[PDB]
Amino acid sequence: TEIRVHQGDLPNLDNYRIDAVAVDTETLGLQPHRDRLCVVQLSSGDGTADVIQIAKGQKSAPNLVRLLSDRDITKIFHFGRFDLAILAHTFGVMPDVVFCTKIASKLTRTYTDRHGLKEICGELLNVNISKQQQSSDWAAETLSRAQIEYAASDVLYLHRLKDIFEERLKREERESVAKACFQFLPMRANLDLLGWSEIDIFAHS
Amino acid sequence: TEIRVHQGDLPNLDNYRIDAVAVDTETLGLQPHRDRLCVVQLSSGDGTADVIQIAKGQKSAPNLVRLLSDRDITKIFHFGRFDLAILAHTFGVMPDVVFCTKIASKLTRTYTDRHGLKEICGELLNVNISKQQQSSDWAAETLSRAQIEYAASDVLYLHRLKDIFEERLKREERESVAKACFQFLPMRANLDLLGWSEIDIFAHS
Amino acid sequence: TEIRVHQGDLPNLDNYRIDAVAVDTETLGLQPHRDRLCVVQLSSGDGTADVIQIAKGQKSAPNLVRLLSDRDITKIFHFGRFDLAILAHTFGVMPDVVFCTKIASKLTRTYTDRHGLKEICGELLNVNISKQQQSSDWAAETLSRAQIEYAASDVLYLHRLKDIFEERLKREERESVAKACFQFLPMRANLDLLGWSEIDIFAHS
Amino acid sequence: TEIRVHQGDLPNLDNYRIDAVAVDTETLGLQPHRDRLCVVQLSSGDGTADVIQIAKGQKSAPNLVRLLSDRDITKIFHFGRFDLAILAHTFGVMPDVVFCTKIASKLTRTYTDRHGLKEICGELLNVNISKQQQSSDWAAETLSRAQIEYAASDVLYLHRLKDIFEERLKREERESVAKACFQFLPMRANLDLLGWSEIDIFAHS
Amino acid sequence: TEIRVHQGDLPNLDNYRIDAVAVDTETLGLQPHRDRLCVVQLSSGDGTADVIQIAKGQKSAPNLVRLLSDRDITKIFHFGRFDLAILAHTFGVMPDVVFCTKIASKLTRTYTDRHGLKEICGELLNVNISKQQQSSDWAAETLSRAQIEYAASDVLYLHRLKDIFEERLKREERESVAKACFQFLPMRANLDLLGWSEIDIFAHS
Amino acid sequence: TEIRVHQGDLPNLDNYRIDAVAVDTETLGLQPHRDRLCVVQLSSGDGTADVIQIAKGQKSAPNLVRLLSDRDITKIFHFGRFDLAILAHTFGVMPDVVFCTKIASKLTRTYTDRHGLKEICGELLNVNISKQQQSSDWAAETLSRAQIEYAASDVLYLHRLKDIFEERLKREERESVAKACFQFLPMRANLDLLGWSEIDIFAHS
Amino acid sequence: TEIRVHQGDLPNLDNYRIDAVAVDTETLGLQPHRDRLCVVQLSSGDGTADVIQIAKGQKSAPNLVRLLSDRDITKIFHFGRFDLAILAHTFGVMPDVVFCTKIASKLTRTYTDRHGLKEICGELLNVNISKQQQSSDWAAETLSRAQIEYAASDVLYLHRLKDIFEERLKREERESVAKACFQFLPMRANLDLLGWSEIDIFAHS
Amino acid sequence: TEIRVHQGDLPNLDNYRIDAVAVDTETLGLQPHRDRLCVVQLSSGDGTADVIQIAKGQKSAPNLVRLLSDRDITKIFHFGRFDLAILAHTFGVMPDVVFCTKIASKLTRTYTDRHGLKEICGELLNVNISKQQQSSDWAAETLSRAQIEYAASDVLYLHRLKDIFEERLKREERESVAKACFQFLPMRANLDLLGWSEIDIFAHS
Repeated sequence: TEIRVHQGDLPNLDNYRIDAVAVDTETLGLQPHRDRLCVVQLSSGDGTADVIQIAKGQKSAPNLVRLLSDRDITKIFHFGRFDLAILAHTFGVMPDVVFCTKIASKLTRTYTDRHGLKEICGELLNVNISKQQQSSDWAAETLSRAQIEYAASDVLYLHRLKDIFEERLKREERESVAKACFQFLPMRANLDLLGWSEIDIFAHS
Repeated sequence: TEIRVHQGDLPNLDNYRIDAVAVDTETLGLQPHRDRLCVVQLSSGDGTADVIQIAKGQKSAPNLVRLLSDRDITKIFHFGRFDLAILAHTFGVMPDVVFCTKIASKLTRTYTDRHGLKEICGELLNVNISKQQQSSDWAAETLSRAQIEYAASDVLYLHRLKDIFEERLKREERESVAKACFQFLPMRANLDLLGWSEIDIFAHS
Repeated sequence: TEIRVHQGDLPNLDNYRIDAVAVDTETLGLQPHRDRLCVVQLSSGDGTADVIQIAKGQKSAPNLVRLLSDRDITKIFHFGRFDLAILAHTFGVMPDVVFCTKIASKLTRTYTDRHGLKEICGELLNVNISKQQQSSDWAAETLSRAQIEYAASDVLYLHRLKDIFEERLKREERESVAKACFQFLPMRANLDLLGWSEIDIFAHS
Repeated sequence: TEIRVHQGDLPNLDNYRIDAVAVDTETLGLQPHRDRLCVVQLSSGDGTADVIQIAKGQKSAPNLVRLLSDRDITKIFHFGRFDLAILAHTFGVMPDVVFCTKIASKLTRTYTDRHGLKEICGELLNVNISKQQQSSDWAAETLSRAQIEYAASDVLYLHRLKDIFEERLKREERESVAKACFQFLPMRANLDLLGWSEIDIFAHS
Repeated sequence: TEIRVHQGDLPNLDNYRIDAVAVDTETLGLQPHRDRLCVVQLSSGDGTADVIQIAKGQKSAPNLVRLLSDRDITKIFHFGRFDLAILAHTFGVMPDVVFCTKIASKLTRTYTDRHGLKEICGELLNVNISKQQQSSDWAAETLSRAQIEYAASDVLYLHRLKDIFEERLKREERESVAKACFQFLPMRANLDLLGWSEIDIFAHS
Repeated sequence: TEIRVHQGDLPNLDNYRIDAVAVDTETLGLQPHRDRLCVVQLSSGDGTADVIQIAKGQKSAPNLVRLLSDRDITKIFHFGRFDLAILAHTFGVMPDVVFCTKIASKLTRTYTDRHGLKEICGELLNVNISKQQQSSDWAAETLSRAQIEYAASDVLYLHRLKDIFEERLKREERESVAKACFQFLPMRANLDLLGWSEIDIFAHS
Repeated sequence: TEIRVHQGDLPNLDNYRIDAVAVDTETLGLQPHRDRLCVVQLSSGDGTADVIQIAKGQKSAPNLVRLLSDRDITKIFHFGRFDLAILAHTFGVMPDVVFCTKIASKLTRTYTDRHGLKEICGELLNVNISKQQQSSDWAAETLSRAQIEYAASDVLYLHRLKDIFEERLKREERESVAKACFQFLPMRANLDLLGWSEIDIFAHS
Repeated sequence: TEIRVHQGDLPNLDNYRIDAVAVDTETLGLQPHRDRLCVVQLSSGDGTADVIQIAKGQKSAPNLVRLLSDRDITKIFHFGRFDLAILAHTFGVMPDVVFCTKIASKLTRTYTDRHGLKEICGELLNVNISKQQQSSDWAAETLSRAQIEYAASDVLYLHRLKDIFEERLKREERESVAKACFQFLPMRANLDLLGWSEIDIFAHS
């Protein structure tokens, strides 16, 4: 698999004149106010991925942010609630046309309680993603080959999953439910940034 | 307080040519598939309320449902997640222009964890609502005077609360957050009806 | 209220030529193998009750047991699961025609989670039963007047509750459900005696 | 093992002129109101099984339902509480002559807390059933061979288990307990359908 | 009530030529290695009590310790597990002839789960002990009158309770059980001092 | 009690040429990044208090901050962990000479688990502080008299408590422990601001 | 390993003229009132064991009970709390000279929380006992060879463990603690039989 | 790896004229008042370690304690909270210049919740430490070779970890936070010895 690694930003958008882009991030942790964005991964849905190393304190990534802002391109995430939050916190732009494979899984794979990406990829595509056990320093100046391949594996399959989940949503007649959930997801991420990250805002208590 | 009690439906909408109506319901319990709708309460925001007794098996209430469907009239609820669900389950129409005082409380009264209607009314209006201790059979053919007065007390103050909460949302710059939450709330209620009532669809686990 | 106190057994069944008898017990505790039966209370549903003091080691009560065995007389309990167990353990006869006001409450009073006798009597009859706070030695040779009146208060109202609950079960169309639950209740009590008292035999886990 | 796969219904009952039939189901999930019935499995207790694919929205299966309604044929389930519920919800007929291997296990295998079918089959028959790890889409138009073999494995052994459990129940003198539990089990399933699925109706709290 | 307050020790044992003495302590807290003994209370079972203030660092109290060591005198405690530990830690002598009203309560008052001294005194003697709400500095050089009266109230009734509990233990045939528990109690307290205070040494896990 | 209310800052430090000042704050909630500082209260330890209303977005309070920065003046807090965090977040200055009455209580009042200010004031001074039940909008442009008196009551007694706690710490020989805890407390508050507010940094897990 | 299997009782005590005998039991479960004794295992501490099959309803085993009653022979158990209870319930004789390897482990192996027999044997003797995974019907008329070998493995090592634990108890100066615990253990088992099996009789709550 | 084993103390400090020494301990358990110190391990950071066996009741180790007291030498621990406590309890000297790799991990490895030494060594150095499964008697007169090698493995890598953690702390600008935590750590250990081992002294509750 060809994986192109960049520092700071894409050189151009020549590879991303497409209707949907798979997006994932890596960070120093789960708390956007403390743990900085370190890597952004992109895929056109083909056998190739782009891995963009983000520098400490970097405030701008014009080509990437241009992609994130383009309303004609659906951004595909797995658990986009986090990625949307960290992207908006880092670059100041909240994507508003999104698809999340975890929400889709929760709306269609009702026969299981395991909705992680590994199980979804195994069941839906019979593709085995091997997830590294040890954790690592994603802020390292030079990423290892194993890190680069792991980071790319998280975006290589989101297009195929989106196609299958759209088929399942049509079959079970939940398309409008999913559309409304995806439409609200950016606001849920913003609520996380504003300080309600531990609160289900719709719960009775 | 004048409380007009009706069977089945409003006689007409002469008292409800207004921009916002306060709405509440009473039922036989928390599970819409098992526990039928028994009472609907309405208020124009003046010192009067309408209390509509709903018959067992009643499928239609044309004047009430006409009010619920009118997109030019905001329906004010406290914890509308439930009322929207039971109304849609009973009459087949989901309101789509709503305001919920509990979400507004969670977005503005950040200095407390008590968001029930009694505490909100006490703090914001210095009005003491006394909530009956014993529970009762809301399906009784004839409601008692105490029941009627209790049922009316749940709608008499929602307009004043909405005004105050709108002031607080403007002050703390959370108007667009609240608008998005209210816009999603009917879908959250529909999700409850479809079988996800115990699931936070946006949670990681 | 006339309360007749007896030692060991009823003198005869002259007061119990009726279709249903209210029954309750008092013991030294919740574990029938350790905590002996001390008092049995009976009512014809009129303003009078019979309170029968049971001696330590007593194995027989022929008139009482004759009443308990009579299939033409429904025995009314509140939470009969316990009373049936202790009666069968003490006298060797398991009643098989029973009505339980707690099961009926759980099948009809779906708008509350409080199913104790005090709350039921308060809501359904507006009768205030005052339940003694201190506990006492029901094995005392001579019961106090306060003890006798408290013991009688537990049977004085079960007939009126049964009538109301039967009305509610008919209204909500749950008569056959209740009948099947009451038909199984003696076996549930026997299961308690055999060693499954802490196990829901129908649960998945 | 010969496994015959059918769409909608058995062609006839020529293979089921027997005293007991093993029954299992597969669905889209644990909630009968949301998750439709997808597969029904049957066995005569011989080395063969029938696997019936049920179509979306299918309301009738006359030969299967005729079998389910025949009071002279005992239906053997493992955890029939669920299967009875989904069968009654889908086809409108509640079987009333049943045997459940999980209740029997809880009444006889008192030396363990593991009552799943795999452990029971391993202990009682020394037969290793391998249970697929990944979950799958039982609503797929064409089931895979692995799915068909897995589905059949759930009914192939219930007759042998019933014979052994009947021996154990006789040995430990619990036959009447089991008979009463099996007699009540269809009502427990109906209670699940009516809205008490999360409630132990016999518990004190 | 006459309460004699002493510093360090009894002047003599003229008032304690008796078969049983009621004993209680007060300390700076629940951890004997950190929280020093501040007060010791004694009663002959008559209407009078002795309250002995213990100085910081005091290692000896010859008359008191002589009383504690006398095998012909039963020491009555309520929850002696603690008092025995703190007494042995402070003065180096573990009493070995003891009676504990809490163990006796747990062995006889099987109809309740509330075994504190206030509830026991209320039920068994109809005597109301009022327990101060605020806590206080028992190490103060001069105890207040309210403190002295509260401290005395903890020993004034233990003789009457012991008499009643002995009657109950005889009635329910648990005398040898209680005797063995009381015989082991000093070792349980020693185990607490040695480092097993949070461990039930007889539990499976 | 004279309570002087100011907007933004003290006019001068003429009343605060002293060795120790009692400090408390009020905010819109428990999360400094979301919930702004609304009120600061100060006391010289005399019968008077200063209540300073802080404006939204206010970044500077030179006289107050001069007081907070003066190393010759001990700042007395109750649960200073929070107040230090919100003060440093709002004005950018972390006090480094502090005394906390809650840590002192935990180090000396070892005979209780209730360390709130109300219980401490009740026990140590026999002064009854009445804490308002309803919560309120501390960001209101004009505070009510009840709010002002409540806010002042939180600082009026900290000097007397500090004197008593210093006596207790000397008596129990814990002065160096307390000094080290107070010396570390500002870093604990900074850790809260940096993102470890839910983590005990010294715990094993 | 020679394992002699008997029905009902030892033929004689020719092999048990010794100072200590290792004892274990097997039953149908953890509840002595429901789950009958099925097997008793004995060892002289040599490489041989005796396995005695106990018949249903058997009330007497004179040679075995003679051994159990002999005060000159210490009975070694692992978790004797259970075995003592089931032996006394079945044959009516409570041994009163016992040693328990689990209590000894809890008193000496303070560096671990795993006190099961497998871990103890592994650590102290470097002997690997393999514990069967599947459970089985110990009431079977004929035990399998695997069952017999497993049952014997539970007694073959208790003598060696007792020797090591006695060395450890002497080294850490806990001999009198252990002696008192072992002296109380039969009463703890009796308390289990009387109805306090779920209660720590010495706990504060 | 050369591991030198000593009884009681180092012969001299010829190998420890260095700026930092890695320190670890082994004991009989987690409670310093009950469980004695058995082994002390030291390393200069080279490929060699010193393992010092401590005798029961040993009160002095002049060369070791001289090393522990030398303010010019940083003592490196992993979870020094425990080691500092046991060292101070045993020899009476509390080190006051320390570095803890667990606190450093919690301050830098924010992308994981696993902070044990094995995971840290695996991630940061790609060195596999194999941790024995069975526990053992560290008080044995003669330690086994496996024990000696295991004990040495706990100190061989702390220097390399300290270097990496110092790099990470500089990179993420947390040096002053770590310095303050390390400065407070000896007082936290002393608090453990004084009786607050189960209390987070800085928590609100």
